[PDB]
Amino acid sequence: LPPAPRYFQGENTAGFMRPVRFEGDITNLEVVGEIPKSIEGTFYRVMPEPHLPSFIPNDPWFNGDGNISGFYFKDGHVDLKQRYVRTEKFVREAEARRSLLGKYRNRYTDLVEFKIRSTANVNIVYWRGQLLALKEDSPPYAMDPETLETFGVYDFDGQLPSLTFTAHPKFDPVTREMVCFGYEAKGDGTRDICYYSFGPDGKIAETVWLVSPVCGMIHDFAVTENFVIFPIIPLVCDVERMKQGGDHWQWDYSIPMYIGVLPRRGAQGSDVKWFEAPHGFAGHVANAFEDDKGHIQLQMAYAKDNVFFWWPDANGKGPRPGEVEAHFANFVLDYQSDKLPLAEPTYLVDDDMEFPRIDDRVATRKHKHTFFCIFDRKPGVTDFEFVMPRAGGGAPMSNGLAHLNHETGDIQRYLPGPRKLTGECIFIPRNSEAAEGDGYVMVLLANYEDMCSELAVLDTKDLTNEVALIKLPVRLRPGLHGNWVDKSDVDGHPAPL
Amino acid sequence: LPPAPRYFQGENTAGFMRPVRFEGDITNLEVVGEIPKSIEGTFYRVMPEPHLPSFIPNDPWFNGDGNISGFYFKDGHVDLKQRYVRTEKFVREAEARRSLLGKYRNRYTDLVEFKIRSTANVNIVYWRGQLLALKEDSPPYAMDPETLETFGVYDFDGQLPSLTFTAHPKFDPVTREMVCFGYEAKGDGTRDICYYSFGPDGKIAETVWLVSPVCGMIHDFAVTENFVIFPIIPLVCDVERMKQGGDHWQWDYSIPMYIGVLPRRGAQGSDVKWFEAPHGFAGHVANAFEDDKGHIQLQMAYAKDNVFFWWPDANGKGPRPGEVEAHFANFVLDYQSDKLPLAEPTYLVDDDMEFPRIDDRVATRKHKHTFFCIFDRKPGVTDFEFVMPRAGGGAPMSNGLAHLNHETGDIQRYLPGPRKLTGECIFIPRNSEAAEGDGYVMVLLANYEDMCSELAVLDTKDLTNEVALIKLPVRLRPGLHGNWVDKSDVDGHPAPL
Ligand SMILES: [Cl-]
Ligand SMILES: [Cl-]
Ligand SMILES: [Fe+2]
Ligand SMILES: [Fe+2]
Repeated sequence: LPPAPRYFQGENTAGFMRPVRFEGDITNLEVVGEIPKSIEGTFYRVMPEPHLPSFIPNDPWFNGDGNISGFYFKDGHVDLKQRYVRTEKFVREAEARRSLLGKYRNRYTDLVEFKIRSTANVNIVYWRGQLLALKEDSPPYAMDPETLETFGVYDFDGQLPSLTFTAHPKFDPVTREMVCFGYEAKGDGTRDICYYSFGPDGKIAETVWLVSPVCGMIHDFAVTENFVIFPIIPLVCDVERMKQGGDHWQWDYSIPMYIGVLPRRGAQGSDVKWFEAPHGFAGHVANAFEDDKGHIQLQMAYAKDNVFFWWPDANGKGPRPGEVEAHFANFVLDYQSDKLPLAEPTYLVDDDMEFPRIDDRVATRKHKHTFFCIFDRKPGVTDFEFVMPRAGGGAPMSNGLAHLNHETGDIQRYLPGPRKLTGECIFIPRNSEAAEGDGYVMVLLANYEDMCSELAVLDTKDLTNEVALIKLPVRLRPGLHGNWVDKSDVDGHPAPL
Repeated sequence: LPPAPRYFQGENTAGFMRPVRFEGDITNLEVVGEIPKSIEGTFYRVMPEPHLPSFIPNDPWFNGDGNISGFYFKDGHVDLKQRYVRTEKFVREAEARRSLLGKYRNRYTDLVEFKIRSTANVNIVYWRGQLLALKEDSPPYAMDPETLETFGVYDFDGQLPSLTFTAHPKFDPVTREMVCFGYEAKGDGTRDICYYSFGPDGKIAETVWLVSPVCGMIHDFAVTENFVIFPIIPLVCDVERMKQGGDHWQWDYSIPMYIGVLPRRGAQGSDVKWFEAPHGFAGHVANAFEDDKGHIQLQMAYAKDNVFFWWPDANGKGPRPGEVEAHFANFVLDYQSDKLPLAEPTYLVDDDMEFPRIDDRVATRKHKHTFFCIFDRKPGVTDFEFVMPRAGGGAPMSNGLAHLNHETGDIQRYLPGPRKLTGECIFIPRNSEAAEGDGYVMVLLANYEDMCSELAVLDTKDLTNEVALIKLPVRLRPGLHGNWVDKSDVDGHPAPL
């Protein structure tokens, strides 16, 4: 077999990116300032964190074993519980004490045959008393919200119709449905999209099979009262390339950014309309809604080039690190229109941004608040001379949060400081009676000065000021998505506005 | 109640001394070099590590909750398990989410009444299939060697005759007895010493009550074939001072360093002879043995002033930090002599030293190898300009290990580097046929450059060279004592030579 390294090497595991790989508990975290005593619930987040050194040199960040953090809040006290998802990969590599899974989404490079290749490392959501650890090439892994025990690969009582489950399901705050899909839904390189939903009782509702015009990456999607929307990243899969040891994904400069629109209820596959947006990168969806005219307003991060630059086109053509900016775009779609080409979107702010969150009490409906990561290159905001040598590589950089009020157009910016970077934030309603976007924001900080992580608590009344700074004595590696589960919500999801 | 701080403050919890307070697992630790594949067993060590900020300002290092590390070795792979001892203090403070136990060994400063005040933070030994977590003011806490679960306070099947159990019991490699004592054995300020032993079947053998000439600290003791030896540190307890909120311990410049000698088997309390060594500090015992003439050779660290300078005399007189050196002393004692005063000891090396270990296969018998911590002020050995600002306070410093061959007088020195310090080492016999002092030495390093801990593996053939350096991504706070439990030893202790 290819030799197993016994320590981490390369930029993707250097400095703040060095795996810690700890599982367990740190109770009664140190707090500077004061955590509001009324906050009760759990912040769950997932990070890719390789458990064993890869036999693949410069293995991408996206290929690391999913490690779940829970921050349990009550009466102004907070405890950390941390545990790896027991994926097939994790368990078999732990048994062998060496890496066995090969390149990102390329089973032809694996040293043994895997049934499930999930690292379960992208999102961690709450559904019917379980956590679901998500990776878009796989079904979810079900976990205990209290102990972070892994129950195992989850098939929704045998109802899961798809080999794949999106990392970005939407929770309808009115119907209490989980709205889902999977792409490559019949295996590697398939153009099959399976759109499916679960009612609050756990019974499957929608199941529609449709066909993508290309085998393109559909990372995120949008849900409105009457439509589901599938934006396709112009990364394209060729299985014959994979069989020769090549990348699952390859940029295609020659195709539009396709945006599929399907009726949400009772549709057949042929009802999808593949609208054609100007060529670009489909970032994360903030939210979508139908306006008075019945037009879909799709608000999402949008770049004009390949954000995933490490997967360039067939001729190795693509941007360099830190070159590509994504902007907060609004696309207008009319399902009734027979005109497939779409106009350039309007932009809601100027900031280089990503990781948009809304008040999920208005998810699938008109929202007027968005919280998002920003990356400001303006001199002094980040001390790059100090941070870059300590940062390692492979992960996106955010040096603040912004709150956009969509009605007033007012923007507040949180800057943690010149030697700190942020992850994706969560929003917490102040209480069950709170107005949209009124309450608390939490975000994990990388402190390059201490080489420690911190959890910031902000009040939406003034996003510039930390109400509390929770000081971890370890690093939590830069991660991906996370969610708030409020103690006052019996089903784990907030009540509609 | 006195207010509970919500973050650590003061020098004793700054820099490398900042509590981490993690419990759980890090498997498959990163290794530079190669762990010898034949090493099979577990290195257990204990550190004081406050679980909650103290309401006592500048609480000494010795007062922190005991946290147990196990390093489990097999086939050149190593896993860390880490867990706090569930002392009465730990459990009640965890339930309250605040500190309740007050000053070191002063129950009159506690915010609630404790039955047991142990932090179980000084030593961690193996006895008849359990770990015993030791603190000289208390009985042991019994723990599971595999899971580090705490069973609870241990009374040896109801046989424990003493309120107190030394942190330095001796294991007779021939008789397989655990030889023990406790001082202040009938409560705070009592001069009662209880000498007691357990046979390998767990049955109590010796129990002798004797009387100390002063209520002095007896931290360590020595055992030979026919004698047990009690060196008294001139720190003295006055319970009336403690009732007013004063220190348990106060230096007395006016007394000798008493060295009690008692027949090991069948003695009465009145058989003890209190020899009087020149005034000084009784450090850790390397080992004691009877020579041809039946004279006790007692080899131990010995200083001429108060090493525990934070507990000065009645007028606040004593040394400053880093002023007092301890030296590797040999005392000669003849139980038959009626002459109480003892000559100044001979010194085996010139190094400022402590934490002596021998090959425990010759414990209580003639030894010819000692491994010990050294602190070398020779310019360049430690980069003090870099280290001191990052070190915090309250813990002793060691910047190397030395191996003394007692026959040849040859000394090898291990220097981890100018920005690293060491803990107490362990010795591992190469195999059951190995000569005395032949095998492996392990020692935990504090790396002030990375602010991480490392576990060094040395071969006794050349102590100057690391065979392996195990790289922890977290800090293990400077700790106290530790022990090797070899897989090849059914009772957890090595076979006699
Ligand atoms: Cl599990
Ligand atoms: Cl326990
Ligand atoms: Fe995502
Ligand atoms: Fe000791």
